[PDB]
Amino acid sequence: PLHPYWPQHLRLDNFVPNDRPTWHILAGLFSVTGVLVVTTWLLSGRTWRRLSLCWFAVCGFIHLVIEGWFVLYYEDLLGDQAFLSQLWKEYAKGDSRYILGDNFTVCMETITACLWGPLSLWVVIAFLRQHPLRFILQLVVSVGQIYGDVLYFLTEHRDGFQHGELGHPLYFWFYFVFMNALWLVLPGVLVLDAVKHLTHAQSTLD
Amino acid sequence: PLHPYWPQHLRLDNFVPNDRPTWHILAGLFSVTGVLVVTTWLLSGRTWRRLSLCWFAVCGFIHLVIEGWFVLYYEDLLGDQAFLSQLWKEYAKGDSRYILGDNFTVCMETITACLWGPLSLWVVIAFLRQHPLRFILQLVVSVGQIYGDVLYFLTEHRDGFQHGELGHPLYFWFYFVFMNALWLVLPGVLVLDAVKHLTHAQSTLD
Ligand SMILES: CCN(CC)CCO[C@H]1CC[C@@]2(C)C(=CC[C@@H]3[C@@H]2CC[C@]2(C)C(=O)CC[C@@H]32)C1
Ligand SMILES: CCN(CC)CCO[C@H]1CC[C@@]2(C)C(=CC[C@@H]3[C@@H]2CC[C@]2(C)C(=O)CC[C@@H]32)C1
Repeated sequence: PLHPYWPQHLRLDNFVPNDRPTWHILAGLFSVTGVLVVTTWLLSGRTWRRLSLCWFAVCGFIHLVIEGWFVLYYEDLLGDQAFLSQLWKEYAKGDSRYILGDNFTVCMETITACLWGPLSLWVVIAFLRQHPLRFILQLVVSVGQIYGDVLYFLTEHRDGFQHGELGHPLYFWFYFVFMNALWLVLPGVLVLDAVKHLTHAQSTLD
Repeated sequence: PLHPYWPQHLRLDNFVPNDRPTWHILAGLFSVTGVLVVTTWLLSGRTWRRLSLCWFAVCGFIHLVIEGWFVLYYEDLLGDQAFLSQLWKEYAKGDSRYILGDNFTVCMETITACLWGPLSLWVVIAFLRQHPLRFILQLVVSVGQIYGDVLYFLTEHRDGFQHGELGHPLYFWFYFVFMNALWLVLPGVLVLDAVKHLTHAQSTLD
């Protein structure tokens, strides 16, 4: 095959295999995410909700930098761009169609980068002073994430999983199903959390 | 041309124009919506927030009946079905591609039928103080509606408004821009409402 993307009849000109190996991307992401998690842990310290703050920092980073990189630089598809573009080519080696610049993928991603990145960072920043809007922002960001991800799954399901090889453990099960299921489940828990707290605050008013 | 739908290269066999004229559909929906608004006003009696309740009842009605009708019967869309199917063909004469059964559109519509419809009825029920959840549900539903509508507009914009004639007063400006813009403007205002109240309720933390 000329390319690993599973709709193998795709004739992808301007396609260049990336010079940096995947372990480069893994090391870079692990290090940067560790730095963010540690720094946010310290800022929160100076119990679980501090972990949620670290989660929101990671989310803001992913939405703003990575997904923003996708929204800005499709369809470039040349590994001469940073390990962000190399990362996107690897994930597109996974199930989803991040090479074609699909209308929905670009639109959904632009919304999450422009809004949920900034709003997640606002969740963590304004959470450090226990501000009334905090549970509202946590709920809004988690609803937007759950909604975008549900549309993501629904669209690729009705498309018959055309994009990306089916059943594959790494590319389909870990990349497509698991991580996205994280953005389904974890903000779901956060939704339940924020709802319980906002309900308690609302019940007091009499 | 054999059909009025504007991607004029569309070769739509199995297309049958419905025998009922557009005034049939417009009168039917206008009357049923009047019935709903009046009955909901009476139920609220038994100021502005009562109008918001009537709005949410109308929203639940549209999401459940009309958009679920589309979600179930977006495949055949032959006017030999009730004035709902002809209603969808009439709207599809406008910009959007509700005849092709676009992969993205149905998915989005499914969500609004399955979630924002029932949740709107829960909003109107819970507003008579049956639960603190009334404002939370209002915020969740309005955020979801705004997200669906923004994705709708963005997706049709990147497509260059291919679907549906540009500039057309009735089909583009009234159907596509104006009506949908309601689900842009009104729930946005409603979000502000809940925020003002929810922030004040969260202000209770002392
Ligand atoms: C969050 C938005 N959702 C839809 C809502 C789209 C998915 O966003 C992806 C963003 C990149 C990233 C983290 C993904 C999982 C596996 C990672 C991949 C980055 C590159 C990695 C590190 C490798 O070299 C092997 C494992 C790969 C998730
Ligand atoms: C919020 C969801 N958004 C997508 C994000 C889709 C909006 O749902 C559509 C539901 C049918 C309806 C109301 C539409 C505009 C013009 C209406 C049309 C129905 C038939 C009408 C009444 C006529 O006979 C003349 C005016 C026509 C809006």
